[PDB]
Amino acid sequence: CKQRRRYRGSEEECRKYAEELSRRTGCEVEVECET
Repeated sequence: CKQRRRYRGSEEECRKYAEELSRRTGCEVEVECET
């Protein structure tokens, strides 16, 4: 389970979204950061 999402917001918010998702789910998630 290595999935990915495209998220819009601040760089930090994108990084926070990534870390939260990755620790929340026992898997690997990748995020893309748009603004």
